[PDB]
Amino acid sequence: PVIETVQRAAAALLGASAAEVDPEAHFSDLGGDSLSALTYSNFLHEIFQVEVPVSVIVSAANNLRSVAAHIEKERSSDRPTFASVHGAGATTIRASDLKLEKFLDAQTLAAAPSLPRPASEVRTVLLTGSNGWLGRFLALAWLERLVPQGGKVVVIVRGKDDKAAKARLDSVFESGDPALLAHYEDLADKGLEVLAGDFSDADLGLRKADWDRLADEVDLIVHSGALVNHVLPYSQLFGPNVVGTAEVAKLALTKRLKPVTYLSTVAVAVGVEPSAFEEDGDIRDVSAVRSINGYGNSKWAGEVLLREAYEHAGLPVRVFRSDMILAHRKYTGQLNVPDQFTRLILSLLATGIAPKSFYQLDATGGRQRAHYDGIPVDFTAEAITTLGLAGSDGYHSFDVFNPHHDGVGLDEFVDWLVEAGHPISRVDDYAEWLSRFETSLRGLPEAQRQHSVLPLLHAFAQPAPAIDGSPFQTKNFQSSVQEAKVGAEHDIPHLDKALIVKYAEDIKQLGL
Repeated sequence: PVIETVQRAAAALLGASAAEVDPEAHFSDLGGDSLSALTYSNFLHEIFQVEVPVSVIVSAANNLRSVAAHIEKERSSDRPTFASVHGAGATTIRASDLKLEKFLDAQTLAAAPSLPRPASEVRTVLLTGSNGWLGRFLALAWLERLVPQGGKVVVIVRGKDDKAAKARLDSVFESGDPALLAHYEDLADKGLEVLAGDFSDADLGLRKADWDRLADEVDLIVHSGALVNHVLPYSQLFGPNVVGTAEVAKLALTKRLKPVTYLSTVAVAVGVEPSAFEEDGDIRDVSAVRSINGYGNSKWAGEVLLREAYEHAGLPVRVFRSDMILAHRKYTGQLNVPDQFTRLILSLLATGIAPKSFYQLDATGGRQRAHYDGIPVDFTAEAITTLGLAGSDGYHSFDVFNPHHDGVGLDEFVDWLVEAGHPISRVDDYAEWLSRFETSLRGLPEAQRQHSVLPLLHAFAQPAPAIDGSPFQTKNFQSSVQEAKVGAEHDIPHLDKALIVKYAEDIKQLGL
């Protein structure tokens, strides 16, 4: 009796009794997370002989009863799947597999070439991933533009129902900053529609009525959503990142053509040297066979399908590859809490110790010039929204990285926290710092320790190479930002002291 096993497995896994784990509970509410969710997925897989993807277990849409329902269904009973596309238990994937024939119904494909062209005036945007870190500012940038022209922004969010989904959205904007909140509520009242859904599912997990309406009403689609996780295998990422990208394309190839903005990552550059990676090349020509880093490959496969859709039907695409997306420069408490950078700043303040340098020292033991490659999200959202609006034709890809040869890297960040009075001690020798720093992290209260850089300490094993600028190419993005005159900078910004200082305050204020 499936539900009873689901429960008992959960109890075992999470250190509860079976009485504490009622069917209406969510895996997350018992202390579940991505790590334990993987363990759970394999355990249930082995017992029932069916796929139980991590994404089923962690959706805010799914209690344990839903996970059990899924097992039942799959046990008896149809969408694209890793085996239907790549071959069952394959160990390589290849670009020649990722063909639209295998993701979409033939009828949709037959009609797409002769579909009406994109609307010349964008009045209603559909956005995925709006409760995500980047997505929330993409939503807010579209709202600031469209609401004053009486336009609309429709958003898809995971949740049990529309009101639940709306509530998940609302609370990402409650971050200790009243100004942000007033701003969001005001714009949201006027121009936001929130629908519960799931892009890994049929018709994006919506009611047929709303899918048929969006297919008619929507002028432009921004696909910011994905399962963003650097440990899961490709096969757990396939559903969200690949089939997800394809269900979005289905909407974009129905009733009339709809430009897609697609968020991606530098991780797609698997076994190619930075210097050899074309920012605006054909992505299918870049390691066209790959072994099974599943994040990178899942995002790549997404790109490839969109490329196939442009080749088939002339769907306008813009791809934006973006990795270290730092804190908002204006709204307080707004920062991506789980990201490596946040964790690091958190960790330096908690321990109060930093190395002379995070980077290779020189010949004589001295600090060298280095650069940290990230962009604040306020600019990133503005840039993406602006260049995405303008992409009504063709296919173009953009590396949203910070390319400046400015000498602004982690050592300047530490100097700046010190200049602003935070008590951080500088330790001359790196390997000493490293073992002291691990000691000091282990001594931390459990709440802090989990937020800190302690899980990812492998990545501070060595001092980083002392490198200015970025080795990947960024001229398409840099030159477009320049031409479009985005921001006060009319260029990619430089990371400044005001921002680093803001991170320490945002961290105090969120109570880490």
